[PDB]
Amino acid sequence: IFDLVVIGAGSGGLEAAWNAATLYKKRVAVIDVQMVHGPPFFSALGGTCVNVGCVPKKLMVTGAQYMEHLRESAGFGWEFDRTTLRAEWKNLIAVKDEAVLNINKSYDEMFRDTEGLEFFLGWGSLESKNVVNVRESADPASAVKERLETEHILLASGSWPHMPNIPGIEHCISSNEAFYLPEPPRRVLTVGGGFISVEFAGIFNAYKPKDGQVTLCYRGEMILRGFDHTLREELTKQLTANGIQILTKENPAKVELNADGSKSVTFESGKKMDFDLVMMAIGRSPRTKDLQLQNAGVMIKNGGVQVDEYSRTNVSNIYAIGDVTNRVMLTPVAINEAAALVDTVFGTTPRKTDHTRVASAVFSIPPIGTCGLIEEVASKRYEVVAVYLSSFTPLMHKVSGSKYKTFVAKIITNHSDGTVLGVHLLGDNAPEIIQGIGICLKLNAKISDFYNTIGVHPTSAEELCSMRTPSYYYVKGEKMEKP
Amino acid sequence: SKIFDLVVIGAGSGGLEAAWNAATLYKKRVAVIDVQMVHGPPFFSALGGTCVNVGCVPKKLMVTGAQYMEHLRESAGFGWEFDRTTLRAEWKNLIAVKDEAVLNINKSYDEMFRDTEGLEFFLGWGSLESKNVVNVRESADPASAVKERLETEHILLASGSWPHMPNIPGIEHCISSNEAFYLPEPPRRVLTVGGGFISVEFAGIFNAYKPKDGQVTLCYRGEMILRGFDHTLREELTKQLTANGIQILTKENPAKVELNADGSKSVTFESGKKMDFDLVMMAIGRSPRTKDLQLQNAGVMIKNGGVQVDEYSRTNVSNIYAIGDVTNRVMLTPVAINEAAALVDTVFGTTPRKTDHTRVASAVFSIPPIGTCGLIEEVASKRYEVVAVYLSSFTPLMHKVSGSKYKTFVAKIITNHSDGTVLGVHLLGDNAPEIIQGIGICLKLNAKISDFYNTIGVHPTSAEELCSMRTPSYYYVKGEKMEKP
Ligand SMILES: Cc1cc2nc3c(=O)[nH]c(=O)nc-3n(C[C@H](O)[C@H](O)[C@H](O)COP(=O)(O)OP(=O)(O)OC[C@H]3O[C@@H](n4cnc5c(N)ncnc54)[C@H](O)[C@@H]3O)c2cc1C
Ligand SMILES: Cc1cc2nc3c(=O)[nH]c(=O)nc-3n(C[C@H](O)[C@H](O)[C@H](O)COP(=O)(O)OP(=O)(O)OC[C@H]3O[C@@H](n4cnc5c(N)ncnc54)[C@H](O)[C@@H]3O)c2cc1C
Repeated sequence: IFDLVVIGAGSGGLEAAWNAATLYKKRVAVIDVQMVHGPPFFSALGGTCVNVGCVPKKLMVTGAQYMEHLRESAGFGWEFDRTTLRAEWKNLIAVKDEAVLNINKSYDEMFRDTEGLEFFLGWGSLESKNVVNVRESADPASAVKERLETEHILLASGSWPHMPNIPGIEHCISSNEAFYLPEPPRRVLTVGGGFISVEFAGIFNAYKPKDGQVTLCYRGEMILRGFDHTLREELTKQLTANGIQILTKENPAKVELNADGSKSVTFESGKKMDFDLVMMAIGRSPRTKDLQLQNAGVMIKNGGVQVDEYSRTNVSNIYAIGDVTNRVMLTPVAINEAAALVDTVFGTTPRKTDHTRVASAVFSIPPIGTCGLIEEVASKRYEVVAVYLSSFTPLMHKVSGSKYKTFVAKIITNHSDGTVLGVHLLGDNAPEIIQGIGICLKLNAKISDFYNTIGVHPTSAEELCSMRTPSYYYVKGEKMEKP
Repeated sequence: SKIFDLVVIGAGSGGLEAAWNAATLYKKRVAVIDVQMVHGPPFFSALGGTCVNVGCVPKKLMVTGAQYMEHLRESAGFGWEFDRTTLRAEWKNLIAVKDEAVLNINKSYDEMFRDTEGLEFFLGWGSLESKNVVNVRESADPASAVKERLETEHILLASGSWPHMPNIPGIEHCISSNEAFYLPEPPRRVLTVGGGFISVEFAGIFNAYKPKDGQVTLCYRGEMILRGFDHTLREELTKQLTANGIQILTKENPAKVELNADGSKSVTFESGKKMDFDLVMMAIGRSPRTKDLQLQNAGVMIKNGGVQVDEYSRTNVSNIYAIGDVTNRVMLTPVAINEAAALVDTVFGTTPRKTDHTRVASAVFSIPPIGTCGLIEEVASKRYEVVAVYLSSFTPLMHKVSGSKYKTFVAKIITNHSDGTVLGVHLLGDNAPEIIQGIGICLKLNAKISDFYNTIGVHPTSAEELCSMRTPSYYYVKGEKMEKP
C-alpha cells in the first residue's frame, strides 16, 4: 500500500519523502510524534533543527550578539542612556516560538497539498521487514493507531541528548528544555565542551540578570575537542573576556536541590557550587530503542544503525540516514544523504554522500567556521604539512573597544603539492566566510590558488588570500621551522 | 652610472607595495615621493595613499558606524529595550576616532621608511624633468623650487586618481568625498550627485548620522543607480535604500548650484526642478592624476585620461612604468597592489608577471551591502551564445523578526550554459562582502555550477543558498531571454 515509509519527519526524513513523491512519483508515508514544537516531546514535524536545533538556536544567538553591538556602538559615536538597557528573555522566546510555529504549519500544508505524501501522527516501529506500526506511545504495547505495509523503510529518527546517571540528574535539563525556559537563570552551569554548551553559554551570558554568572564546565582540558587548538585557546580567552567562567577538568558528581529551589552541585574534585539551572550538554545519542529494530534484524553498531556508504543497512528493504547513523550530525549532511538514498533506490544512478571536507560553524560569540583537517590528524596522515597562521585584531575592534577580539585564520596544507587540507577561522562572520572555502576544498584548491586570488578590501576574508609563507611545518609528525 | 634604481611617484597602495618589494626582495635603492606625511587638508592624501587616507579604511569605519543605526533599531525585535528617546549619533566622535586610526597608519609607514635601508621617502610634488631625472618640488606648480633632483634608471608612476568635478555653474559650492571626511558636523539636507559606489556609500553614512529633520537625497542623471552592476541588485538596492529614508532622484541632472543668503545651496536641475540643501557632494567619477607629472618631458602617452600601459604595466617609453588608478584599468586597492608586485618581479626579477584583471571580486559597502565577482548577464549574453541565470531571493529569518522585512537577500549566479562554468556571482544583503571572497577563489578555479550545488552547505547561513541553486530561472540564447516550457 505504500512504497516508502519514513520513520522521522526531520531534516533527512522530509527531504527524502519530498524528493521521492515529487521526483520519482512513488507514494510515501512519514511518521512523527508531534505536529507543532514544544513539550512533551519537543521535536515535531520539521525535526530537531527546525524545532529545538539550528533555527531557534540561530535566532537566540543573533539576539545575544546585540549585547555586543549595543556596547560597541559607543566607539563609533552612538550615545544613549545605557542605564535603561534591559534584555527581555520572554520577548525573544515569544518571537522564536512564532518563527518555529510558522515552519511547522508550513510543513503541514506541504502534506495537505502534495499528492502521494501522507503524514501519520504517532510513534513508528518495525513489526517486520515490510510492516511499520504507528502506535500511540513509545511503549510497544500501546494501541496500534495505523499499520502500514511498505515496499521500503527509511529510518530517520535522529538523536536525543545523553543525560549521565549521576545522583540528582532529575534536577538538570538538556538543550530541549533550555528553549522553553520561562525566564533567564541568574547562575547557570552548562556542562559539556561541545558546540551546544558553548553556544548556550553565549546566549545565557547575554540575557542574564544583573548579578548573573554563566559557568561552563568540561571534564577535558580545553573546550571544543575536535577543533583546531589555536581556535580552542583563543575562543576560551574571548569567552572568559566576556564574563563566562570556564572550569576545565571539572565534572559534576551530584546535584541536589537546596531549600531555595537552587541546586548544589558537587564536582568530582570535591568542589561545591550553587546554580539556579544546570544544563547537561554532554552528548547526543542515536534514538534507536523505540524503533524495535530487532523485529526486522536491523543491525546497530556503536549506538547507531549500521549502514554502508550508500545508507543501506543489512536488511535490503530498510535504509537509515541522518543522526541515527552517527556519521556527521549536521542538517545539510542529513539532507544530502536523504537525496543520495532516494536516488540510489528509486533512481537510476547510485549516489552516496561525501562526508569529508564538510564545512561547519560554531555560533559562539565570536563564531567559528571550519572546513577540512586539523593539523593533529593532518600530520598523522601526511609526511610534510605546512601551517599558515594569521591572527590580528580587526580595525573595527580597535575602534569599538573590544580589543580582545582577535580574528584567527589558519590554513593547513600538504606541503608536498600545496593542497589545502583545512581552513579554520575564529571571528565575526566566520560561518559566512567558510562556505566559499568549502567549495574550494571540494575543487582541491592549492595554497597558490588562495594567494593568487585578489582580495576584497576591506574585509576579514581577504586575509585568506594574503597568507603566502608557512609559520611552521610538521615533518613526520615533528614540528619544524625554517631558520 | 647614477644613483636610484627606481623612483616611485606616489606612496599609495601600489607605490608602497612596489617600493617595499624592490628594496627588500631585490635589494634595490628606491626613492618614493608623496605630497604629505599625514592625512588631511590641504592635499588630503598623504603617505599611504587614497585608500588609507581618504578611501577604503576611513569609509569602512564610517559605514560600520552607520550600520549601528540598523543594529540599535533591530535589537528591539529580539527583546532589547532602552530609552530610545535618548539615542543620538555623535558625528564628531566618529571623525575623531577615524582620524586617530588613519594617523596611526600614517605613522607606521613613516617608521617603515626609517627602518628600511635603501628605501627613501621625499616629501614634495614629483614630476619628470626627462625620462631618467625626477624633480621633487615644493608645489604642483612646475616653476616652484626644486627641492630634490633624483637621477634614476627606472620610474614608476603611481599617482592615483582625483575627484572629477563637472564644469557646471556653481561647482565651487559643492564638495567631493575628500572634504566629506573632515566635515565638522553632519549635513541636515545633503545631496550626493552620482549613482556610483562612492555616492551610494556616503548616502548611507549621512543617513545614519543626519540630524533631526535631516534628509539625504541621491540624484543620478541616468535611469538607476550603480550602472555597471547587476540589474536585480540595482533595482533591489534602490528599494532598500528608499525604504530606509534616502530619497533617490533618478533622471535628474544638476544645471547650476547657487549659494543662498543664509548659506544653503539651491540646486536647479535641467528639468526646472529646484531644491535647497546644506551640503552638495559631487561623486560623479574619479580621473587619473597625470597633469602635474609633466609626462611630455619623457614622451609618455596618455590614452583616454590615463597613462597608457601594456599588460605588464610598461608605458610606451622604456624604463618608465605605471600602475594603479593612473592607468585607468580597475580602480581598486588590491588590484594596484597586485600590479605593483607583478611589475617589480618583471623588471628586477627573472620571470615576467602580469595581473589578471578578469574575475576580480569587489564590494559596495552600501547598507545593505553588495558583493560581486565576474560578469553581469548583459555582457555575458553578448559574449556567450547560451547563458543560464540562477536567481534566488529570500528574507533572512533574522529580518523576518527584526522588523526589517524589506531586507531581501538576493543571490544570483550566471553561467556559460554550454559547459556550466560560472561566469559571475552577484549578492545583495548582510555580509555579502565577506561571502564573495571565497567565491572569488572559485571563479579563479573555473568552478562549474555543479561544483557549487554539490558542496554541502553550512546551516544556518545566507551563503549556503549559493549551494542550493540547481535550476536556471531563465536563459539568454544569442542575447534573447528564453525559458524552458
Ligand atoms: C541544540 C542543537 C543545535 C544544532 N545546531 C545545528 C546547526 O546550527 N547546524 C546544523 O547543521 N545542525 C545542527 N544541529 C544538528 C541537526 O539538528 C541534526 O543533525 C539534524 O536535525 C538531523 O536530522 P535527522 O533527519 O537526522 O533527524 P531530526 O531532525 O532529528 O528528525 C528526527 C525525527 O524523528 C522523530 N522520531 C524519533 N523517533 C521516532 C519514532 N520512532 N516515531 C516517530 N517519530 C520519531 C523525531 O521526533 C524527529 O522530529 C543541532 C542540534 C541541536 C540539538
Ligand atoms: C572614497 C573612496 C572609497 C574607496 N573605497 C575603496 C574600497 O573600499 N576598496 C577598494 O579596494 N578601493 C577603494 N577605493 C579606491 C582605492 O583607494 C584606490 O583604487 C587606490 O588607492 C589606488 O592606489 P594607487 O596606488 O593607484 O594610488 P593612491 O593610493 O591613490 O596613491 C596616490 C598617491 O599619489 C600622491 N601624489 C599624486 N600626485 C603626486 C605627485 N605629482 N607627486 C607626489 N605624490 C603625488 C597622493 O598624494 C597619493 O597619496 C576607494 C576610493 C575612494 C576615493
